[PDB]
Amino acid sequence: SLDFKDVLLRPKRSTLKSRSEVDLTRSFSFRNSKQTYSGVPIIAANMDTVGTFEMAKVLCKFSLFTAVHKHYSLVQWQEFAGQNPDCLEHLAASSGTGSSDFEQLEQILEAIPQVKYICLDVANGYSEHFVEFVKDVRKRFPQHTIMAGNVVTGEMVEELILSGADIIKVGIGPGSVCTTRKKTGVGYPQLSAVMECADAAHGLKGHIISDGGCSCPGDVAKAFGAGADFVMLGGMLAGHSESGGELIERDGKKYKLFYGMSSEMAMKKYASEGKTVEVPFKGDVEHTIRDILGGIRSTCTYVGAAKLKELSRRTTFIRV
Amino acid sequence: SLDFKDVLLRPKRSTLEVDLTRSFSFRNSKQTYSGVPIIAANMDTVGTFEMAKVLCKFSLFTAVHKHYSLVQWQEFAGQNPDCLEHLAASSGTGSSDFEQLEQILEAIPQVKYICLDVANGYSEHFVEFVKDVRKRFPQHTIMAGNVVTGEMVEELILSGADIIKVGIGPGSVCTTRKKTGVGYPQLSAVMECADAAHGLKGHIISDGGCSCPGDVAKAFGAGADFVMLGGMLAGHSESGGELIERDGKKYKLFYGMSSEMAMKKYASEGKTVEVPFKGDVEHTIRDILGGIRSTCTYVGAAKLKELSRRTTFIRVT
Amino acid sequence: SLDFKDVLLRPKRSTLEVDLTRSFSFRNSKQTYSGVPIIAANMDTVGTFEMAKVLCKFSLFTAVHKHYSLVQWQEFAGQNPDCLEHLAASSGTGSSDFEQLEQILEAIPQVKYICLDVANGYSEHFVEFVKDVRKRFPQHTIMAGNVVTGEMVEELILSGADIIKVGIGPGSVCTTRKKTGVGYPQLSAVMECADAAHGLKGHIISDGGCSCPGDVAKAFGAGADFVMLGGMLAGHSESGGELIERDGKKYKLFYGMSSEMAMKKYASEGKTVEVPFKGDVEHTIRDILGGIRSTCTYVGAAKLKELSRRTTFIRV
Amino acid sequence: SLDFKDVLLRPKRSTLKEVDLTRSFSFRNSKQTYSGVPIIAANMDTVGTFEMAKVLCKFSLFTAVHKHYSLVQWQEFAGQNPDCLEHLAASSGTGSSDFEQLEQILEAIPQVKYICLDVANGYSEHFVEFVKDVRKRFPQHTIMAGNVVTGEMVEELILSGADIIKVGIGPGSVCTTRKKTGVGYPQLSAVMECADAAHGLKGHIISDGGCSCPGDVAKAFGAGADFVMLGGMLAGHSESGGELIERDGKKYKLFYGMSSEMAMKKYASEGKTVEVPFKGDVEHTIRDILGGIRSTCTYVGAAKLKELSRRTTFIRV
Ligand SMILES: O=c1[nH]cnc2c1ncn2[C@@H]1O[C@H](COP(=O)(O)O)[C@@H](O)[C@H]1O
Ligand SMILES: O=c1[nH]cnc2c1ncn2[C@@H]1O[C@H](COP(=O)(O)O)[C@@H](O)[C@H]1O
Ligand SMILES: O=c1[nH]cnc2c1ncn2[C@@H]1O[C@H](COP(=O)(O)O)[C@@H](O)[C@H]1O
Ligand SMILES: O=c1[nH]cnc2c1ncn2[C@@H]1O[C@H](COP(=O)(O)O)[C@@H](O)[C@H]1O
Repeated sequence: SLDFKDVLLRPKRSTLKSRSEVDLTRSFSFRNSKQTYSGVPIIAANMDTVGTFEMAKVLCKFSLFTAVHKHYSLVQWQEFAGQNPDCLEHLAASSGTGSSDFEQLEQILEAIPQVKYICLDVANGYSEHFVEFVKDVRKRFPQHTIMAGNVVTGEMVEELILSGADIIKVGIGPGSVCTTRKKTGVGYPQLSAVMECADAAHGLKGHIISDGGCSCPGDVAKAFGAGADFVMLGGMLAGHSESGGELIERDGKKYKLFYGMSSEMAMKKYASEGKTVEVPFKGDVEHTIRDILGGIRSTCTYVGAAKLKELSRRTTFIRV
Repeated sequence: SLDFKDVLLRPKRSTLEVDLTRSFSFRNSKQTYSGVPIIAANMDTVGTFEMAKVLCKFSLFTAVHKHYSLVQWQEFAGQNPDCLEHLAASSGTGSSDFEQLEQILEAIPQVKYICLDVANGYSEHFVEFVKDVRKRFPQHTIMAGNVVTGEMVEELILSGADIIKVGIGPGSVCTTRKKTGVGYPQLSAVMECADAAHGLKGHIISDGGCSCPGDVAKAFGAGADFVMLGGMLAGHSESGGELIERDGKKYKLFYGMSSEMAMKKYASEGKTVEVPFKGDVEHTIRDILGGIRSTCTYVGAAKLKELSRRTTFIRVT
Repeated sequence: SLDFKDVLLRPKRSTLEVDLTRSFSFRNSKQTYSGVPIIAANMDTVGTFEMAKVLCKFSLFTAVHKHYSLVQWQEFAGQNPDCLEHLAASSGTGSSDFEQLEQILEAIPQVKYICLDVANGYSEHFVEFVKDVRKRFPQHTIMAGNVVTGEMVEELILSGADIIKVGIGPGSVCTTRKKTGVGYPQLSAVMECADAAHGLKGHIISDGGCSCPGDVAKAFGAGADFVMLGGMLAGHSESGGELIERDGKKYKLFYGMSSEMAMKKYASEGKTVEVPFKGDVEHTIRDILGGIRSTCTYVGAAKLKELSRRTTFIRV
Repeated sequence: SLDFKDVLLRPKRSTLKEVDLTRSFSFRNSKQTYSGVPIIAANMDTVGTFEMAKVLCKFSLFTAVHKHYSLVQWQEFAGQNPDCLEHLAASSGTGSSDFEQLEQILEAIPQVKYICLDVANGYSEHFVEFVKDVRKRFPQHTIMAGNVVTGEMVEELILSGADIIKVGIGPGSVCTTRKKTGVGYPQLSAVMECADAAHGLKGHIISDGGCSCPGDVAKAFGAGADFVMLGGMLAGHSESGGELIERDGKKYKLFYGMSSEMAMKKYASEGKTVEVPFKGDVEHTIRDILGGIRSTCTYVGAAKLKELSRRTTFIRV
């Protein structure tokens, strides 16, 4: 039963030249969509304060991915797509299982053919209703790569991949502004979740996202080390200029709101399993991305992985 | 050796409103119960008639504290005939306590539950008290505690108790563990005592140590039939404890029944805290029930009766 | 590797006021004891004459600190003849300490207990000192320490000590552990050493690390014959240490006997704290005994002698 | 997986009757001989100073001098302080510029007979080959090389020419390696493993980082470290570098990681900056560390530091 804080990665003998030699790009072929991916497999979360068009514009420059939140209008999308044609390939449109959610998703995907990824997102990915929903989206968009979640165990990973999802989002309760564990007692240690879900998905030639619980670049590296194909970040990317969330200047300091998508704040804006925080303002996100990628490059260097693809193979966890 | 904090519930494949009601048939009293098996503690700041009136609307249970007068009881009962079915009158082992109790149960036949409550449920003296109350009130359902191990749960049920209160030292204003070194991790206590009670077709209350709706779910998931709450229900309009406005903030006193504050009022194993004021308890009750419904949904339980069967605990650091 | 915080006592079925008195017969001095076997530590802020006067009224014991003149002792004895039966005169090693001790014992024959106390009870030098004291005072009961393991308990008892003082590094104002890395978890120390002592019909004092009555209970439950308290008795009226009123609050100094503060007063392995003022020690003694009585009640012990017998520890 | 906090040393019977903290070593590859008290001031720019070297020499301690002195500053120091040169190392990373600077120092100051080759990652084949090259170039100088945390790499570095292997990745007080990269190793375990590896080849190790009190230094020696290197414990003194800052009525000194942004700016981060309350003259700190370790030796029955690891039994806490 391992969380990120329970482990370190062992350094290992390497034959690398320097650490500039390290390639964080991955190449993936998705099981069901048959589509191909090339990029740095870190994803801005589809939270309304994180998965913003402003976030996507910066992250595109580092070949990072954005799961866009589900509170932009079609006109907002078409304006963005018009102005930022070269930002559309590492971008996903998001939906819950609502008929209204699905409608809106369908209009974006019709209006903006360059968007080739769908993020289907529920708190409880273990319901039959979500499984059937994944199957239907798969029937409606056979060439769109589907991310689906969330779950924390292998049986549910297999079933979602066999139902038509390409990439399974892994994490229940680990998120920085999540209160699922306190309100319900349900969840799963994230690193253990990733290890189990990674094996289960890879057995079927599918993929996973480690979604939530990362608070430093070291955690991101551990999740990749444990076999995650992608890592999704909320709190690390909140509080930047490009982030959503109200700017609040009080008592001589600057803060940004950050809140869970099932917080009372979110539910009012548009039973609670999320909370609100005020994050000290962080400035521009590009400095944060550079820190994250630098940290992972060094991890690779320490374990002798010349490419991120080699990281999980070269990873031996030490229990602390 | 587990506390609530040592575990998470594993989510499970479901095919599914969750029904949080339970139906019980009590081994010794032979009476039946239907309701939401969450109980307001018989603390003087929690088990109040004002608490009872709201909890009734949600079909929750109130163990009333032992510091109301007969006139006060008679008053409440005459104006609130429909709260009476999910109410227990409480007593310690005292002569005076038993007398107060008897007067209440005589004058208010609608009260069909008795909460017999001492800090140390392991004393022969307490065992003999339970027997005496079972003789006196053959048709009343008896809750009796507290204990933390199976052999004592067995002994108490065979002595006539229907429902055993489980917990020594986990409570939010309890100081037993610091004062005496005595106690038992609550989750382990519940698991063990639940197996013991259920072997005799009896029942248990997880009494103490819940500070969030997830804890309540873990107690139920571990096999508790009922969960008893003090701290989570303290601090509301309906709660007792003086309202204190200081430094532009509002607080409510909450204190252990063996605290120096309680003893003065009416050797210490309880403390006093000031709780920031919480407003109406109704909103807390919804938050709790909403939490537990979601637990049920996550593990594929259509009703609370299924939760323990569908619970697989995951050990967390 | 257990500390007090690592365990709880399991309650047990009972058929029961609890007697906190114990009777002991000492292996080497051949003397007998009846009393409540909680001891005030021989720290200059705790093992005071004022502390002894209160503790006597509850039949508790006082290991007097080693920084009173003989004239001070003579005056206390003259004025307080009934407070002398549960008192020890304390000493470190070396000529001057031995000489002081002798003078006190000679002047005040009612003092029948000797507390021999060094940081490291594992040295040959200490063993030989225990031997000398025993030979000089063959009817005095000897407390000697400190140690944490069974081989050393045995050697000290065979060298002539009656009661072995157990604990290295657990004290609230001790810094041995940070300074030297040396020590031993106190509860495991107690269990091990008690078995060693009791095999020779000797006795132990659990010395250090109790910060609440539950801790005292655990120490006895693990088989400690006596429990010695410093920090729990510091900060009272009867305690030494300067009363300091500052920022509208009252504090008392409390400090390790190897703190720079102590060394200066008369290589540090102790520290200084300021303890909020606690008032009269009487109320604290009652809270302590009240808590231990309730432990006995929870486990079915009618007498303190029955507590280790009826103790089952739960790892928490 | 052990850290210094996870253990205590068991006391033991002794017949001692002051403890000698001097050691003598004969180095595997350089064939040179050492005698002194084997505690080393780290080669951080705030710790490995000429002013530090001057005080530490009085106690027979060792200084790994930082990389940011000029050639004239070295030559001035050596001219004015001929008696300090026996117990210092000149330092270098693997960059062309570092190594050149070092060559110039060794050419100017023939009394400097120790070299400290110091990278964050001693596991690279690039570092291994650089060690071989420095050994070829300076066959009579004693070479300290690191950092690593496992035996295979200790052996390889020793076989490649290094005399003394610097052990520790991530434990340092102002290191952020573990947060930025997830990479590391518990320091006590690293020391035990690496000491065994080194000693089997007749080499030696330095436990580098993670000591915050004398007890930690004693534990590292007790685990088999030949030397212990200190950054944090020596920061914040008069003799230390770092700016003296008087603010809010108090005195502080900067202390920062050599891969911190502060250090990089000054001359992708894996170190941080702190302000350490000013400690005064380092001599009193040195007396406290030595007194602590002498006292550990006394408790375990070691007349001499050379006997400590042999008399050490760790108890897990
Ligand atoms: O209200 C919520 N409740 C529980 N989890 C949430 C909520 N909102 C967002 N999350 C999850 O937390 C993730 C971000 O985790 P973080 O990086 O630790 O902040 C998102 O990708 C979601 O999966
Ligand atoms: O004074 C006391 N000392 C120890 N436990 C107490 C005291 N008063 C009430 N309790 C217990 O604590 C429970 C409430 O626990 P809570 O929900 O954690 O606050 C009550 O139902 C009692 O079993
Ligand atoms: O300076 C010292 N260093 C280490 N231990 C000390 C020192 N002074 C007193 N002690 C011990 O601490 C014990 C009291 O511990 P306490 O009850 O935890 O405060 C005394 O009985 C001594 O054994
Ligand atoms: O920027 C840094 N990042 C990581 N480790 C560092 C850095 N700077 C110095 N160190 C290490 O930390 C050691 C000192 O550790 P300390 O004694 O715990 O302060 C040095 O000898 C280096 O090995």
